[PDB]
Amino acid sequence: QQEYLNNNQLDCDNTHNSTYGNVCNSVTSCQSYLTFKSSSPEYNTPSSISYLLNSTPSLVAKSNNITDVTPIITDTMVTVPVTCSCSGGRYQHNATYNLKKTGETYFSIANNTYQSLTTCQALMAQNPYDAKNLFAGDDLHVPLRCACPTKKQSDAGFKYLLTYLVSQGESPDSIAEIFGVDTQSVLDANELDSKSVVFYFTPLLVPLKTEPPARLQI
Ligand SMILES: *[C@@H]1O[C@H](CO)[C@@H](O[C@@H]2O[C@H](CO)[C@@H](O[C@@H]3O[C@H](CO)[C@@H](O)[C@H](O)[C@@H]3O)[C@H](O)[C@H]2NC(C)=O)[C@H](O)[C@H]1NC(C)=O
Ligand SMILES: *[C@@H]1O[C@H](CO)[C@@H](O[C@@H]2O[C@H](CO)[C@@H](O)[C@H](O)[C@H]2NC(C)=O)[C@H](O)[C@H]1NC(C)=O
Ligand SMILES: *[C@@H]1O[C@H](CO)[C@@H](O)[C@H](O)[C@H]1NC(C)=O
Ligand SMILES: *[C@@H]1O[C@H](CO)[C@@H](O)[C@H](O)[C@H]1NC(C)=O
Repeated sequence: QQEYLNNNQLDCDNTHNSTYGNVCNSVTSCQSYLTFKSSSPEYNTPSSISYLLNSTPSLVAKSNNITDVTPIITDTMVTVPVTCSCSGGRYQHNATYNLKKTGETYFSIANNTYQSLTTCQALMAQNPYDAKNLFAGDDLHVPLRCACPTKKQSDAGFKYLLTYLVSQGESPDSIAEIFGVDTQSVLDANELDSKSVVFYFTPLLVPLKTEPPARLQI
C-alpha cells in the first residue's frame, strides 16, 4: 500500500507527503511498470518513449508485443518496464530530461511532458534550479513514480506494481478488470475505499499477478 496522490500534484505549493514520491516500504529494488500515452511527433516510438522514461526500446517493444521501431498510434497507452528502487526514503525510477524550450516549467514538465508520472514537488526537491531559472538545455533529474510490492502484496501473489495513468471513464472496478485482479486489491494498493473519488489523469497503483497484457485497450 501507498498513499493516493489525490490531485495534490496539481498545486506546486501543495506539500502533501505523497507528492514527494512513493515511500520505500519494501525491497530495495524490483521490476516495475509505468504507463504512458503515445504522443506525436516527439514520443510515439519505442526509442523516443524509452528515451523519455529511461527504459529500453526492447523492453517497451516486448511489453507491448510490437517491434522496437514500430510507430505507436497517438493516444495509445503503452506499458513501460522500469527498475524501481529506493532513494532517500522514496521509491522512484530515475530519468533525465533536457529542456527543449525556454518557457517550460516544473509543472509543465511533470503534468504535460511526463503525463503526471512525476510531480512538480518531486522535481523541485531533486533539482537545483529555481522555478524562475529554467532554460532550454538544462538537464533535470526526473523521479518517476513506481513502487515495489510490499511483503503482504507479495504473499498475496502480486509480482509487480504498475503505475497506471487513469483515463476518462475509468474506475478501480474497470481498471482491475483489465489486469484480471480484484477491485479490492487496487483499492488497498492506494489506501482507498469504494467511496473514494479516483481522479482522471492521476497515477494509480495496480498490483499485478503476471506481466501486463500486451494491449491495454484489448
Ligand atoms: C536515482 O537518483 C538518486 C538521487 O535522486 C540517487 O541517489 C544517490 O544515492 C547515492 C547512494 O547513497 C548517494 O551517493 C552519495 O553521494 C556523495 C556525492 O554527493 C558521495 O559521497 C557518495 O557516493 C555517497 O554515496 C547520492 O547522494 C544520491 N544522490 C543525490 C543526488 O542525492 C540514486 O542512486 C539514483 N538511482 C539510480 C538507480 O539511478
Ligand atoms: C495537466 O494535464 C492534464 C492532462 O492530463 C490537462 O487536462 C486537460 O484539461 C482540459 C480542460 O482544462 C481538457 O480539455 C483536456 O481534455 C485535459 N487533458 C486530457 C489529456 O484529457 C491539464 O490541462 C493540464 N494542466 C495544465 C495547467 O496544463
Ligand atoms: C512525511 O513522510 C516522511 C517520511 O516519508 C516523514 O519523515 C515525515 O514526518 C512526514 N510528514 C508528515 C507531515 O507526516
Ligand atoms: C502478439 O501478437 C500476435 C500477432 O498479432 C498474437 O497472435 C499474439 O497472441 C500476441 N502475443 C501476446 C503475448 O499478446
